[PDB]
Amino acid sequence: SPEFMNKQWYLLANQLILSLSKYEGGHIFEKLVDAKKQNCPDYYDVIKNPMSFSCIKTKLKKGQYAYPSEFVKDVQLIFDNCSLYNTSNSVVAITGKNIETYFNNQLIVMGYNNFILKEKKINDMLKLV
Ligand SMILES: Cc1[nH]c(-c2cccc(N)c2)c2c1C(=O)CCCC2
Repeated sequence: SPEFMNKQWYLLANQLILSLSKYEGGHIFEKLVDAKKQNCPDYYDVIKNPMSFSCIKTKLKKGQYAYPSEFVKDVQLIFDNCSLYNTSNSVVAITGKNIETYFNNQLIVMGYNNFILKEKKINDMLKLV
């Protein structure tokens, strides 16, 4: 059931974004960076597509993800901004790498990746039909 499936992976995404918020070090990605208060004034000169857990929660609450991959793309964007801005040996970069690993392993345990595969196959059915 295509609508039933949409409900399923929305529930998985909500559970996963919550697990990230509570994983060790998750708080530094919960909200968009306040550049002046965190002593990083150049942050938005470098990061032109900012993203945080709270942004993703808002898009989930508003039904703004159409496909399972779009949620993963937004979470991955957090980790890419983290590794771009912070040097590889910094606490923040290490923390971001650790949470990234967790997220990708949750995609496996929760079976979220199966929904991304079904999303691609449906897109191929439609392209034939
Ligand atoms: C995504 C990110 N979060 C936080 C942060 C936020 C709240 C408290 C603390 N302690 C750190 C940072 C960050 C960066 O990569 C840019 C450098 C600033 C640090």
